[PDB]
Amino acid sequence: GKKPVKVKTPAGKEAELVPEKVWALAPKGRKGVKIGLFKDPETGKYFRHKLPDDYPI
DNA sequence: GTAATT
DNA sequence: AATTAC
Repeated sequence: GKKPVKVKTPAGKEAELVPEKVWALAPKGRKGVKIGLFKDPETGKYFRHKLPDDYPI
């Protein structure tokens, strides 16, 4: 989990954050998505957010 | 619901 | 429970 991602925080804001952890979330038979774990700087809360389909895992 | 992750 | 989207 290295390169920053443009994400929409729960607080409301657009923000360029670096995920703590990234991984692929896909069922058998389907493409699924890539997901990042992030900490909202506005609140310290944790939240998850889709990554672009070519974000490196 | 399913997939992983925490 | 949440993430996405099929």
